[PDB]
Amino acid sequence: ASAWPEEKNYHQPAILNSSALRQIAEGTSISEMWQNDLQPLLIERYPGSPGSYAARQHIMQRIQRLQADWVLEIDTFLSQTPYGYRSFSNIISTLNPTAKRHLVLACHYDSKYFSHWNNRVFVGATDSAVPCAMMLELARALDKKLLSLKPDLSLQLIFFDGEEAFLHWSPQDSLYGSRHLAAKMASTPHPPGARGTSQLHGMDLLVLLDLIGAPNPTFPNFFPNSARWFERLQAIEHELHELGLLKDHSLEGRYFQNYSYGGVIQDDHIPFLRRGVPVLHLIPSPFPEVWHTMDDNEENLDESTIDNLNKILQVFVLEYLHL
Amino acid sequence: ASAWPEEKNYHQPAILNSSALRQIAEGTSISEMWQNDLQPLLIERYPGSPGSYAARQHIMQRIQRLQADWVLEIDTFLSQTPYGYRSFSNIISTLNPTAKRHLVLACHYDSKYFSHWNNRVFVGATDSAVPCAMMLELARALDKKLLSLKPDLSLQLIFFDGEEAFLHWSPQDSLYGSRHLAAKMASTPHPPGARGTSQLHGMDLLVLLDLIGAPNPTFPNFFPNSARWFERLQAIEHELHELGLLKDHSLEGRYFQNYSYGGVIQDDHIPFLRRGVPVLHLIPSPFPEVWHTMDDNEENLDESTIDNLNKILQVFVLEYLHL
Amino acid sequence: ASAWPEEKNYHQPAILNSSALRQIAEGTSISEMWQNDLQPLLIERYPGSPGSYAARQHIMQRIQRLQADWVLEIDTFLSQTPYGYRSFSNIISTLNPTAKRHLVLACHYDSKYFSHWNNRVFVGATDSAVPCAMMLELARALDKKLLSLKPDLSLQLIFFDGEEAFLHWSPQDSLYGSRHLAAKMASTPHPPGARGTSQLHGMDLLVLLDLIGAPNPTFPNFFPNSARWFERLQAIEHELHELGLLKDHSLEGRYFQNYSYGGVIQDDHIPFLRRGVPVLHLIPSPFPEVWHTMDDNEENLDESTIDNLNKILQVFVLEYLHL
Amino acid sequence: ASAWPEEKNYHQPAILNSSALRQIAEGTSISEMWQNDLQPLLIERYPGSPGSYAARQHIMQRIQRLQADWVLEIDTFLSQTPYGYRSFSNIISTLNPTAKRHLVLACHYDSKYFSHWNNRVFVGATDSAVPCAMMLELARALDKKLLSLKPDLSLQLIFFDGEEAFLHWSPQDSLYGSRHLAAKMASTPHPPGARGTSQLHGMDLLVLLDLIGAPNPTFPNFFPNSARWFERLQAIEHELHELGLLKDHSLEGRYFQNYSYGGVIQDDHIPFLRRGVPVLHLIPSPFPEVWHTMDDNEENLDESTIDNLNKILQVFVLEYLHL
Amino acid sequence: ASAWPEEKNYHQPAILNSSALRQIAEGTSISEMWQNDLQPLLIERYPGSPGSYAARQHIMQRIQRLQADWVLEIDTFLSQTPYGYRSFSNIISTLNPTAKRHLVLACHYDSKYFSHWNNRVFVGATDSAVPCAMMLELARALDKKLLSLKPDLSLQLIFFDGEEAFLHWSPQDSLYGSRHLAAKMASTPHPPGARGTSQLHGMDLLVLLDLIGAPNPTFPNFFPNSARWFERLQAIEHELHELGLLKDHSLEGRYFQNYSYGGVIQDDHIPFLRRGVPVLHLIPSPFPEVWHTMDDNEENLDESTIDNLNKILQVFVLEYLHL
Amino acid sequence: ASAWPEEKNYHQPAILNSSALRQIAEGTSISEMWQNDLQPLLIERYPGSPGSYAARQHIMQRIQRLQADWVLEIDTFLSQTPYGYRSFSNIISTLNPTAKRHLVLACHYDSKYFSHWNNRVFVGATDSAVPCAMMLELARALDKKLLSLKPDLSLQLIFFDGEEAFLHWSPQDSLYGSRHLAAKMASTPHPPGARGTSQLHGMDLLVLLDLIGAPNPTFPNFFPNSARWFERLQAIEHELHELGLLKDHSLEGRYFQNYSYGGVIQDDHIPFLRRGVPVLHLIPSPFPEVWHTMDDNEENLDESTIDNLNKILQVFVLEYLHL
Ligand SMILES: Nc1no[n+]([O-])c1C(=O)NCCc1c[nH]cn1
Ligand SMILES: Nc1no[n+]([O-])c1C(=O)NCCc1c[nH]cn1
Ligand SMILES: Nc1no[n+]([O-])c1C(=O)NCCc1c[nH]cn1
Ligand SMILES: Nc1no[n+]([O-])c1C(=O)NCCc1c[nH]cn1
Ligand SMILES: Nc1no[n+]([O-])c1C(=O)NCCc1c[nH]cn1
Ligand SMILES: Nc1no[n+]([O-])c1C(=O)NCCc1c[nH]cn1
Ligand SMILES: [Zn+2]
Ligand SMILES: [Zn+2]
Ligand SMILES: [Zn+2]
Ligand SMILES: [Zn+2]
Ligand SMILES: [Zn+2]
Ligand SMILES: [Zn+2]
Repeated sequence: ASAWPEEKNYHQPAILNSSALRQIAEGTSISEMWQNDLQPLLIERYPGSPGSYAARQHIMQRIQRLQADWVLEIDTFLSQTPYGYRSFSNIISTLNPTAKRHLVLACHYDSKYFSHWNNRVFVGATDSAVPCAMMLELARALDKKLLSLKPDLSLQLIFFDGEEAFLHWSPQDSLYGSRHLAAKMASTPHPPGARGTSQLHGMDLLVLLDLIGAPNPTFPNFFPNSARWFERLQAIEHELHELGLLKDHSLEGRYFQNYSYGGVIQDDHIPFLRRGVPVLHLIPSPFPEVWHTMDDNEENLDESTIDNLNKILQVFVLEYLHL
Repeated sequence: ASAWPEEKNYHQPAILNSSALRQIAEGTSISEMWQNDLQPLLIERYPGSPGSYAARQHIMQRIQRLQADWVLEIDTFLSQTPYGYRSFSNIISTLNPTAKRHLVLACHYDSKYFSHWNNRVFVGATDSAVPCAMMLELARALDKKLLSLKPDLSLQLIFFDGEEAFLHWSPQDSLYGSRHLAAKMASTPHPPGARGTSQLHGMDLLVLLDLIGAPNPTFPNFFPNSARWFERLQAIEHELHELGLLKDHSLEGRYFQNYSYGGVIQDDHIPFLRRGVPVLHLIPSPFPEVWHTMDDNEENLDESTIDNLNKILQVFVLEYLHL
Repeated sequence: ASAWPEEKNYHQPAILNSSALRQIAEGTSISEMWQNDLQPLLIERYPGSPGSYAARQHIMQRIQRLQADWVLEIDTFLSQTPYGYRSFSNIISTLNPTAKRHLVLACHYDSKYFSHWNNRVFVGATDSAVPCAMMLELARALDKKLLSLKPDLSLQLIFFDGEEAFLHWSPQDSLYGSRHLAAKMASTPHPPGARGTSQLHGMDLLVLLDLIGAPNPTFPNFFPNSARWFERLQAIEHELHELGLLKDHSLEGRYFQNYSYGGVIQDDHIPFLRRGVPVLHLIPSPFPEVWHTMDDNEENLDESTIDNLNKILQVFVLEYLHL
Repeated sequence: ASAWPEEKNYHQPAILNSSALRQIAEGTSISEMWQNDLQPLLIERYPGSPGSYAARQHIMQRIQRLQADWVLEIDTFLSQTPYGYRSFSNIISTLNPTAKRHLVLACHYDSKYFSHWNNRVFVGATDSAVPCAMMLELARALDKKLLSLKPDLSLQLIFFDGEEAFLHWSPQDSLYGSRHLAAKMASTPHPPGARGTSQLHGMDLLVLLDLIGAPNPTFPNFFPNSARWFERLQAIEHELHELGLLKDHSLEGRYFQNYSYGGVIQDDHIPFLRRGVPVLHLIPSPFPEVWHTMDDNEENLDESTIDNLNKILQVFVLEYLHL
Repeated sequence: ASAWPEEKNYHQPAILNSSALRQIAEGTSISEMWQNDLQPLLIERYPGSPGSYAARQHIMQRIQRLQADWVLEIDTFLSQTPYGYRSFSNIISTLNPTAKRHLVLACHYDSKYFSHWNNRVFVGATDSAVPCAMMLELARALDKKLLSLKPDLSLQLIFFDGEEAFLHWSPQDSLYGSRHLAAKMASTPHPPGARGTSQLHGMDLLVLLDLIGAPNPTFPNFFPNSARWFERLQAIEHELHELGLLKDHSLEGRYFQNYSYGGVIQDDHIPFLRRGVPVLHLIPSPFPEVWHTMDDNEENLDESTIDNLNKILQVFVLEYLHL
Repeated sequence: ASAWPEEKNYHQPAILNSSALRQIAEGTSISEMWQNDLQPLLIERYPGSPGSYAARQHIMQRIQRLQADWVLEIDTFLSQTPYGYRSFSNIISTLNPTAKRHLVLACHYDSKYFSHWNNRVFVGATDSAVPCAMMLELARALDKKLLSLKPDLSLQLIFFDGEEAFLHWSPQDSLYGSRHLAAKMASTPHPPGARGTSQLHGMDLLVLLDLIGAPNPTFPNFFPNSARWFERLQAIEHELHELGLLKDHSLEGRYFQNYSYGGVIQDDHIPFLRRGVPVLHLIPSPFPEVWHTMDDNEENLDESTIDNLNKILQVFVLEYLHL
């Protein structure tokens, strides 16, 4: 076989040190994200709606304005759903695509479909507009540090379409945009010209964000193939706490508790899991109280904890990429 | 699509108030149930046995003697099992079947098959004769309040046959009566003449009872699509406690702890789950100590906690139906 | 097992004799059928269309006007299709349903869906309005002889809905009304109270008619489990020829040639085949020239050969039922 | 739905007339094809071999030298086989890809893998190097007539890789390059921006060539969804015969006999069939005598009948495209 | 891979010559077989019956009395059927099992189960007691010639149990003894110690006999992977005819007509086919007139054609083994 | 059905008493095991490697030197994997195989395959060489007590091959040696001559050991069909603690906590679970810190806790067998 597609089982982080942490924390503006990155996404955006187009556009526009050589690829495809065949459009933003190994961050940008009620619309603030914004802010706050990319490894952002079901959650009505990109990736030579290494083999770890934005989340540690990376999150959250770099945060209310989760949760990682991609599944258990109700809006987001998680994740990424 | 089959995502309860609670509690006789409803069911009743006929008869007889317009329907069908094709008979008791939306309570009335041992027979007192009786007592205690039904919503009772395996638990040997009614329902126009709304779309929530009757149960909160309804149970159990309306009950031993359950349990809800029916799964974890042994009899039932749960469930129902 | 559900492997016909043949032939009016039974069905009648309702009504109305105790049952159900869940309605007309054994005749009354072209509509005259009419005329011509039913065996007519695909022929888009009645039957005790005999076990033979009405058909002999019954058709066609009871008919152009067919054809019999129901599949090979074009209309039907087949089938039925 | 993806059920040919036939026949050089198009392909070319690269290159080179705006696309992908994951490369040559409707010709360019025997190699002259060449010659002979394309319909050539099994014929070891392009096509918006029309909907008819080059072939008529197009082939073969435009040809030995084929043959059309693409399957029954032996070489090809079929197919194409 | 498991694609026969044919024909006694080999098998012998034991015993006893080093192996196993799990017992008789390559002859020795009718029992003379006897006589007539085995190739006899369905033909109720030996073989190192060659790889060709014993059979040529071997049968039948070595035989009624069979027949070869074992399927099309009726007895066998086929098959075997 | 294959639902232990415990504890030498049983297994031993042969040999050699009538059976088979078909070899050591009921202990002796890194090899000390040794020591320490076997019940050891995936964990790449022995067992008459009792029916309980050897394990209680047996382990661990028979052990750090595990873990028990075999799954949750890294070696094993578990398991076995 090829030498490099093992490089990840042994990859270790460049732990940052207090001077570094203080700057990463300095370099994220929850307020900037909240008005520049997230408020434009708090619209109805089910697949095929005009809001899917708006959101797609907004995401690329806010990436393009950055300096790093982000290579965007809209992957409009078709797939079968209750109401017939329909058009979806995953958004993929990659740095150094030539490269063999990528750390991937991901969420879904579609919003579940709901019939208007009481003249209220479902905009899906935790599920999953915040995660979209968190990934945009991360691309910004770290634009400079991420210029340094031109260890052959880099960063990819995936914003899946069609995470949600049109009707009722089932394996056949769900994960439209993930089930499709898993397969396409699984079947693409990587690097170009290989003859045994697919594009998953370059997927070092899939950090999937989902249902984030409520207060007092608890994130379980879901899979052992990635639990060492979960512990970094705990550590990163601890040190960021003892430096006074977090807001309204308590160690008695940490976000990353070493509580293991035997059971399963269906989500855009399965298509990549079952094919043995290592996964960090940053979805909370229990889900936000407002889950799948019209009350999942901006008013019920907690600024402080989106800010704390932003700071943690950005460190985790610089630490994974050695930056 | 049709307007009404969303009515349940937004349905909220008519919380009862202390004068109301005191009467619901006054209006259940654990002793009446135990001699009139449950003792006749503590017989061997595997599918096709004479005890299946006895139990079927007993259930209808005890319903018919009530005043509300309970419409009974025995749904004798056939399905394949290890030992060949066999005859099963789900029992379905419905109020206002014309109506579009139903809250459904359910258990299984078959008893697992066991070869007599030491001249002892398996009668399955927790699994699941008690749940049968709990649903009969609920129909009685609330007969009057349930006359008021002639918000288009009502109550259905399902007593599945063939929950248990004949040989060894497997997806192919199990859930005979549920796998069959799920499908039949899924394919029945509701309301009559519709052209897109099946009979599940009228299944507002499936409250499935199973393995109840032992002391000191703990019921986990299994699915988020129904966790708000689980919290009502906690609340209802709390208020009923602080009013002195419970027996031998301790808040340090509540039955409904906010302990989440990642993994899965196979049971008559799966056929209705996988098709996206919201489920409250009132089965305890851990299972009774006597589970699937000849020691699951009447002597090892705890009167007090069947009484406490009876009282809680009846409130939950009046609260769900606004009565 | 039960004794009787073998009765069919050994069932033999009461061959009719020239005086009898001459009367059956006397007793069918191709002209009556063509104006009373078939012309009302030459309308667009895809599932859910108003023409499905018209056709459904017309079929029952023309049965009800007969004397025999035809027991009609409309079996409106729901099932999943490309464009979503939809409503279908099989029509079932039975004589002596109490009885254990039935010879079943069947076709499909839906018409394939097509977008109007050149202001032309698909009415599906061979596929399958003629077979519908042929089964109505058979019920009429033999009304008297079929009064004699009150060997426990009788006659059933099935007119399936949703034979055709909405989009493109596939196992998932096809046979909506057959796949559903096969299963329901397979799971229904027969006789009522049995405990091992489904309702297929009473399905002695399924004579399925399809794509009939063109000139010069050739019907292959498809399955050995029913080839003895195919030979009766040949014989019945021969004797009816040598008696001068056929029109524009030639033995060098017989309809039932002992030409075997190795391959397979998908059609409403599969759901009943794969469950081991014996099948006579009266569909021609090759299909009419006009198959699935707007040219499959009334002008391109051949009166003479619909008349010849009508006469043959009616004999076959009286011969199978001993009448 | 969209109007145009029905355009094919009603599409009819522009029959050519004797002056036209004489020129198409004049315009094909069996000798040119045999030295310029086919002899370079009579090499071992299993997937991944150097001969796969040679053949791939040769095919594109011989297309590029033409005048029409052939748009080539090599679709290197990966898929699982007995011996592991491996790299395949379908070749796709399209004219007017912008357009909505395409008539597609196709064969496979891989050669079955065989361990050298007696110092002999399998080069697969009928299976399927000849069909490759026949499609190249067709692109040449008709280059001029095919310039006229800039009824929105055009022509596509597909040369699948991995038709053959590596080990033993099975659904899991076969059709690597077809099973993959069917799916990718099925999921691609066509035209770009559509939201219900895949790229199959533009696949008007799939004319698949395979196992051609032996003498005295007989081609059955496999599917009714395309039998009208098979009859054109018969007609085209007849008229070309009665004009003296064929060599060593006899009507008592026609190639296209109205002999129907009930059973099935597995081949690159299945992936496109099961998804309802209309298919003309030009594979003979029986297969060449030399099938899958080292004797399937150039010495055992019959020039005359490759020439006759070349002439017929080219007419069929001009007739389908109205040229 | 290993060199030898290709040896069969290129294996060719040692055609016998008139002096040889005359002796093979001299050396078979239809009368001996009919009283010594077949009459003991004309008993009810469904799986688990006492007749299965009788037949099993009879088969081994009649082999053991021979001189060649026949190594018998009864492969009693269990598998699931309608009426539950049941015990089957394939019989396997092998010469030179150490060896890598085997020509395999096979039939099934179970008889379909039928409830006695008119005090008549199903003994399955063509289906398949005759084929059993034909394989025993072949072992005898050629005992001497088959001593010569101690080209590493030899002969195996398989008599499957449970070919027939207990209830109704289906993929789940059928081929119990074949589906099981296919798998076991597929997973057994051959030769012992190999690490890639299963025991199928030593299965050079599977000659499966079934439904033989009626007059005027016609055997189609089913698969091209074995059609060269079918032609040997034609040839062998021709030469044996023109030598006056056949009885009541006519070339206008040959048994092996070059009539191809597109469709499929389910039978003990499928388990070995789908895994790419080359198959000669000696079952007639059409099936005997008496197929699956109580009339499939000894009185309706035709001595002459069992004798003619015996002679042909024995030649085919000596010709395949070079003896 | 047969009487005895229920004997296990009611089987209860012969609890040992302090004099007995002290001797079992006296009779295990962690030091002997560690040099005689385990150190020879700390080699690279993926399937087909020379180390698989070494380990296979070592296991049998160390059994054969014992006195009890251990009947060894190497079950070399073949099965499909990413890189092709490959050869595996389960090791099975049985006492009193004639007998109907067996308590089975098991682990896997293969080691996951890894490409050498930093000149380091994966030897899989917890996963699962220690469990191998623990089962050998158990056979030794109890050799004498296990002579007493000549309640028809005995002990079986299974050392599966191919537990691990070659590439990435999936249902298709995993459990090669278990998926194969489950099936073979499921289909073997037991006792020999039975006709309904497979060899699973003699599998009283499957105690599967895996990932053992690290400090401070926590073993959850996975299935209720075996939770009574898990409680024995707790009890046995408690009493062994309060007798001073354990080392470096704390009740605040017990190994068997009554912590239930809702979710699932894939492992050699599934093939036997899904077929309803009762399972005690002694794998810890969480997995060792060194899981699937080169750091899972001998240096990071904790002598004390392997010793404590050895002592506990040996008691559990004598207690299950009444010795
Ligand atoms: N349980 C569920 N019942 O319904 N759903 O959807 C469920 C679910 O688990 N969804 C996955 C998590 C999620 C939802 N939205 C975003 N992520
Ligand atoms: N685990 C199991 N192993 O076996 N079974 O049955 C199991 C099981 O989970 N059954 C479902 C719960 C139940 C049993 N009786 C009523 N409800
Ligand atoms: N081939 C086909 N390709 O498309 N279809 O539908 C096909 C087909 O075989 N249909 C079954 C026969 C039939 C059609 N209409 C009524 N009976
Ligand atoms: N039967 C077969 N047994 O093996 N195979 O491959 C078979 C087969 O049918 N292959 C499909 C036709 C073909 C072969 N080469 C090109 N086209
Ligand atoms: N068609 C059938 N319908 O029912 N069956 O069994 C059928 C069948 O094809 N059986 C296979 C051939 C056979 C039967 N007996 C021995 N060989
Ligand atoms: N999760 C996993 N992700 O990858 N694997 O293998 C996983 C796993 O669960 N393996 C089963 C436990 C095991 C491993 N080695 C021995 N037992
Ligand atoms: Zn959501
Ligand atoms: Zn139970
Ligand atoms: Zn049609
Ligand atoms: Zn080929
Ligand atoms: Zn048979
Ligand atoms: Zn492992």
